[PDB]
Amino acid sequence: QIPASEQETLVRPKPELLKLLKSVGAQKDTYTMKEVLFYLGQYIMTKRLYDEKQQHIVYCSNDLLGDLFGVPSFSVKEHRKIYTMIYRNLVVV
Ligand SMILES: Cc1cccc(-c2nc(C(=O)O)c(-c3cccc(Cl)c3)n2-c2cc(Cl)ccc2C)c1
Repeated sequence: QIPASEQETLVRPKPELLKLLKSVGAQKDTYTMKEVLFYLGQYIMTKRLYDEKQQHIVYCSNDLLGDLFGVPSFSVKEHRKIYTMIYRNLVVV
């Protein structure tokens, strides 16, 4: 969906995103957009933030993810919206 070169962007997470990344096994200061996404996805799976019936819907209010994204819920299919929500929380290198 999102172009591969955008997927390959080297990025440095701001402290709060780094913190969520590191609670799901992350061990570095510098990441590609791809690695950020994997780890955020692992967070969502571990914490079971998805709707049982419609599993592409995520609920993230009163949660670190909520703090980062600025929305209470979203569909995981709207990639451009997710990328926009991610970009707020990092520095492109
Ligand atoms: C319910 C749940 C748990 C874990 C991952 C996902 C899930 N399913 C898909 C998908 O595309 O089908 C995606 C996805 C993949 C590539 C880019 C973007 Cl922006 C999102 N994700 C996904 C969603 C978020 Cl918010 C963060 C990371 C991933 C990997 C959904």
